[PDB]
This record gives sequence, C-alpha cells and structure tokens, in this order.
Amino acid sequence: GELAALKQELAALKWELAALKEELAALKYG
Amino acid sequence: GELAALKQELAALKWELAALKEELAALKYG
Ligand code: NA
Ligand code: NA
Ligand code: NA
Ligand code: NA
Ligand code: NA
Repeated sequence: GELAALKQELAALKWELAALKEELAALKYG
Repeated sequence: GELAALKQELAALKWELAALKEELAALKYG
C-alpha cells in the first residue's frame, strides 16, 4: 500500500516535471 | 531502503516543480 501509493505519486509528478522542463527549454531557446 | 529513497525524491521533485513554475512566471514578464 504505502510504497505503491508513493510510486504512483512520484510517477505523476515526473510527468509534470518532464512537461514543464520541455516548455521552459522552448521558451528560453525559441 | 526503497521507501526512504522515494520520500527524499518526492520532496526534491515538489521543490523543483515549484521552482520551475516560478521561472516560467518570470520569463512571461521578462
Ligand atoms: Na508498503
Ligand atoms: Na501515502
Ligand atoms: Na527504507
Ligand atoms: Na515526501
Ligand atoms: Na510520512
């Protein structure tokens, strides 16, 4: 339970992070 | 210890997300 829950939360956040870093990259260099 | 490691990574990532949104905000307004 706790481990599963936390890995789902981690996963979600890393998708958001990935997206945001790509958007930042775009804005700084284009 | 997988749980320990993941709680540290979660913490870090929430700070990184916050930081990046503030950088995006900054760049929109110069
Ligand atoms: Na568990
Ligand atoms: Na939990
Ligand atoms: Na642990
Ligand atoms: Na945490
Ligand atoms: Na806790």
